[PDB]
Amino acid sequence: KKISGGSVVEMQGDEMTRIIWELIKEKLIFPYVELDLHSYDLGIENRDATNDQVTKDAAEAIKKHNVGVKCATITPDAARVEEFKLKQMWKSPNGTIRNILGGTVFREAIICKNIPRLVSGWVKPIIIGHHAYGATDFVVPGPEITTYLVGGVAMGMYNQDKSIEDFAHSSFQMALSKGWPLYLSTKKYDGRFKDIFQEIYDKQYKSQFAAAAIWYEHRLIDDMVAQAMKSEGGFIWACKNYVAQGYGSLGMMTSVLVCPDGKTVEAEAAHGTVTRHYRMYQKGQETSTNPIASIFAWTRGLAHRAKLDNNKELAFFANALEEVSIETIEAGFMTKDLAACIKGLPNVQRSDYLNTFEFMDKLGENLKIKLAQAKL
Amino acid sequence: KKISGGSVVEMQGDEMTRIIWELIKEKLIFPYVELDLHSYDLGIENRDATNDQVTKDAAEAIKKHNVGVKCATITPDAARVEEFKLKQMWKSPNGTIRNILGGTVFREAIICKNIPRLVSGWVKPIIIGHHAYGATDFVVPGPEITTYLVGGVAMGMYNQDKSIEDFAHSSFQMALSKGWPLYLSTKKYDGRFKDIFQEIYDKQYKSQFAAAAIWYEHRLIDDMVAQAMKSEGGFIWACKNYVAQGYGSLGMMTSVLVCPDGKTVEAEAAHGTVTRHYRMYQKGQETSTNPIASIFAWTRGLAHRAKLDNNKELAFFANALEEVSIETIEAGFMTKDLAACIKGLPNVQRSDYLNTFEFMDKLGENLKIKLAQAKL
Ligand SMILES: *OP(=O)(O)O[C@@H]1[C@H](O)[C@@H](COP(=O)(O)OP(=O)(O)OC[C@H]2O[C@@H](N3C=CCC(C(N)=O)=C3)[C@H](O)[C@@H]2O)O[C@H]1n1cnc2c(N)ncnc21
Ligand SMILES: *OP(=O)(O)O[C@@H]1[C@H](O)[C@@H](COP(=O)(O)OP(=O)(O)OC[C@H]2O[C@@H](N3C=CCC(C(N)=O)=C3)[C@H](O)[C@@H]2O)O[C@H]1n1cnc2c(N)ncnc21
Ligand SMILES: O=C(O)C[C@H]1CCN(c2ccc(C(=O)N[C@@H]3[C@@H]4C[C@@H]5C[C@H]3C[C@@](O)(C5)C4)c(SC3CCCCC3)n2)C1
Ligand SMILES: O=C(O)C[C@H]1CCN(c2ccc(C(=O)N[C@@H]3[C@@H]4C[C@@H]5C[C@H]3C[C@@](O)(C5)C4)c(SC3CCCCC3)n2)C1
Repeated sequence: KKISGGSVVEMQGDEMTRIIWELIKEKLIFPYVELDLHSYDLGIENRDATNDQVTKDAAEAIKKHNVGVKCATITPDAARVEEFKLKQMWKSPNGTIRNILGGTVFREAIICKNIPRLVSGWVKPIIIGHHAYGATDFVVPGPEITTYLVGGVAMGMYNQDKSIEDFAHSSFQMALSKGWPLYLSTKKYDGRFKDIFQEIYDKQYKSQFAAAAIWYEHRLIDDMVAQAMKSEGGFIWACKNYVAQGYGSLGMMTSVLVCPDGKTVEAEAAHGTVTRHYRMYQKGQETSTNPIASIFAWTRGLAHRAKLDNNKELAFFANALEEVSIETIEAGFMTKDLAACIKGLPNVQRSDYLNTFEFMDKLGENLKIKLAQAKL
Repeated sequence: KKISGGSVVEMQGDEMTRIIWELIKEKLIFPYVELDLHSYDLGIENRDATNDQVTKDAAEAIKKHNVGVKCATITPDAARVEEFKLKQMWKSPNGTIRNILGGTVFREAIICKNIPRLVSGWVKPIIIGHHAYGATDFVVPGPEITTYLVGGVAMGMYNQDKSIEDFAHSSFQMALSKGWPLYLSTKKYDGRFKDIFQEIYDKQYKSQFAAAAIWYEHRLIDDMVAQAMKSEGGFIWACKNYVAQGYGSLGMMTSVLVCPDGKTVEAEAAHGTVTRHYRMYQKGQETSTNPIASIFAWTRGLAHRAKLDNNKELAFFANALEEVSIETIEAGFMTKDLAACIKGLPNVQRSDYLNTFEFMDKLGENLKIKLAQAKL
């Protein structure tokens, strides 16, 4: 009999990540877990038909059930307005959900031994989160802020303390959850971030970090980058300042929005819908899309659900699926992007990787085997 | 007979870098070059005695003679106010000179084959410059900028176009001088930097870069860092945003303030006075201070002087001194910081490095040999 999963808020996406989403739901989750799934179709067509209301409804559902799992959606531009005949250029769903829930988005890459990383010395995962908004910029033609005194360009921003307290609480809750030490990086206004972090830490998180064998320290980003390059990793990085690019493969990058209460979490893939692979999929050409980010979104969601419900079966299942993914990649079975991470894209042959459906089938067989091995 | 050097503005410093400054002047420069040296003693005692006027006078002298060579000075704090009984906590001389002259400071590390760098893939020098100021920050107790609308913390900044044009001109003049491609990194207000750089480039620097076999491109800093880590180097990096730390040894780091006109240049060591080594020097203990940054400040100053005067002898001499330094370090003779860069500080023995005066004597012998080898 399947595990009793619980209440999970599902958010369906677009294009290739939508295909991968249904594949993961049918091959890795539903055959073994029975969920109270609150499905919200965040497709661009459904978003346009409901005037982007389904995104608000889904965010409220995450606020109610404390667990959300999101697929990659389309942030529309003008070309997207033409492609789907949209009634408007809708806002980013991630920004709407992040604004309704609050908290902080944390990104982490999945580590495999045979997949080279940006720095060889890195051994343990490095989780990175940034302070979101939730600032006025105008141009001065020719020759104050209230009252202080400030052609060219003038911009003035205001940041409430509530956002600093939410960022601090989210960082501390994340560090307590993962069990890694927390480091804050900054660069007069920045003098308040350090004092608020230190006060909330000393008053509400000192004995918790001490019991968790972790700690919190403050750094300058100039020191944080250099020290991070010459370290083994294994830490949470709260970055200040005011997607990704080329720091590894995007199929291994995962994202988790964490609310300051420490109970509401949204997991999703850090990459996008992977549009090019979807264009090759529509014409019927062979694709090789990496499903690790979405799978780990599901396993992070089920993991936090198990933590909230104290469901040991669900936690063991999510951890088991993560282990199946990492072990499958380490055994030599991977998509084309990882083989390109190993041998380099020019030297990549067809025998060096599996396509999308072959890799999903491999993960299905290996997950079935590992779950069958749990016979005590 | 000595070379006719020309007019050079000298700025004497403090403590260990002052000792090294006199050593370099007596061992590597004066025996071979006859300079119209406009010496300005920027010592903390002389700065305090003249109410920091000697810094202004020196900066004006650099503005007149287009060439400046500066030693490391002391930026005083409270402890420095007590140490020298200062009449005031004087401002940074580098900021005063940089404000009087304008331009942009560019930092570059000296490369040696046996001295490991932060990334193994780096082969060619990476020069990095930032946009200086030359912004109001206040606290809001409880519940606009003119007129646009903006407890907490509020800050408002204003940046004229003249600073953007000076930063652009200085970056283009630097890229033309060194012969490396220029890359600008940014992150609404930032939309003007790109347009000003592109306009000044297309109207005043296109055929110059084309003739110099270089080019200019715009990047996002998120892409600039990742792409820079997976490149061989050899470029100028104009960084926007709004000393060093641990990106190598500070004894190999050099700084050059470049005015937008492309004719006025100030060279100095990127590191500070190295106070600890001076404390070991006062007690009579053996020290091992790296003189490469100050030597390369002198050779950069003499190099720009030779370029302004079309003095081929002076340029050949400065380049010869740089070659003597790099070749001497590559031959196995170095200070303790470089030996620590090789074998690691715990595994560093006394036989792995030379002290300060031994290294200066070695550079004297090798420079004498190379200059004697120039017998055609
Ligand atoms: O072919 P190759 O592997 O070189 O290139 C692929 C892929 O094309 C590229 C990035 O694709 P991407 O979807 O990550 O980003 P992009 O296509 O520019 O944006 C497309 C689409 O995604 C929406 N986003 C963006 C970010 C997150 C997000 C969300 N809702 O959470 C939505 C944008 O709005 C836009 O409409 O890199 C290669 N790539 C990326 N990921 C890959 C995987 N998993 N497997 C293989 N290659 C992958
Ligand atoms: O002993 P070890 O090699 O580990 O440490 C030395 C040195 O102590 C340390 C940095 O010394 P520093 O002078 O670079 O920076 P610091 O001592 O913190 O500041 C001292 C003094 O310098 C003035 N500055 C600062 C920056 C530039 C500057 C200027 N006017 O241009 C002035 C400050 O105001 C302050 O009063 O790192 C090691 N180190 C640095 N440089 C070394 C060399 N050349 N050789 C060997 N070790 C060196
Ligand atoms: O030539 C050498 O071998 C030594 C040089 C090479 C690199 N270097 C410095 C010297 C100084 C710096 C440096 O100051 N980095 C800062 C920049 C870039 C980012 C990190 C820091 C804060 C920030 O706000 C963002 C501004 C750097 S940044 C480095 C570039 C390469 C990729 C990682 C980030 N690099 C000194
Ligand atoms: O776990 C892995 O193997 C993949 C992770 C590890 C590193 N990583 C990312 C993923 C994303 C980023 C990243 O977004 N870097 C930006 C930060 C830090 C600085 C560079 C960029 C602009 C900036 O303003 C300054 C803000 C980074 S920064 C990197 C950290 C390590 C030293 C060099 C600079 N790193 C993805």
